[PDB]
Amino acid sequence: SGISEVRSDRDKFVIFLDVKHFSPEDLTVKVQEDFVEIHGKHNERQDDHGYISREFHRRYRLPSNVDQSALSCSLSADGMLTFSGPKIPSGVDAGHSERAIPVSR
Amino acid sequence: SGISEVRSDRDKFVIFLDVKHFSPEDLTVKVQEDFVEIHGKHNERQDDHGYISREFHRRYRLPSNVDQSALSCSLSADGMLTFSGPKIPSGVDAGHSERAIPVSR
Ligand SMILES: [Zn+2]
Ligand SMILES: [Zn+2]
Repeated sequence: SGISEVRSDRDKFVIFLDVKHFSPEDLTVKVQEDFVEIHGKHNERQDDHGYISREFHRRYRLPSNVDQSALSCSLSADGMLTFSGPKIPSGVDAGHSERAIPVSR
Repeated sequence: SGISEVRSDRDKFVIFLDVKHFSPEDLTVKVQEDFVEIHGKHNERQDDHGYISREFHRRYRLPSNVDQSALSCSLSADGMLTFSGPKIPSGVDAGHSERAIPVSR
């Protein structure tokens, strides 16, 4: 869905960002103040002592019910960055059919 | 597969233990020295000032490649206890097609 697609549904929050002109090592992702801050900078030599630098920053609001301890981010072979996090479950019927048993370590 | 079924495959380790005569609060699960230690004790009044206590302990070896930080345990409506943990992935082709990007917090 173009350069940037942000989907937020009952179970998860996902950002898809096209960064095809970048290398994986050029990207940083940082979460602060309920924002996702994504940066990239990529430099290339061009003919006759030229060069090009491409750079971006994208700030996205993180939904308040995303679990910030379960965030993940990956870059696909074709240069799509996916950032995602699960939403914290509704407590309705928590433990109704199956019940969690604590595992002590 | 009877009282106790232990399955260990490429991706996970799972114990299924029938504890139908127990209540959820009667069970404890503790991991120590690469063992899972499961205990239950359940007491019931019976007629004419009688009572019955049922108790068990089951120790299971945890495979060395299970991720002990990702263990889970649940009790089903019909009284089956499931303990499971994922195995740590093989590193072969880690990041080959899609690459993890660190999320700094
Ligand atoms: Zn390049
Ligand atoms: Zn009972």
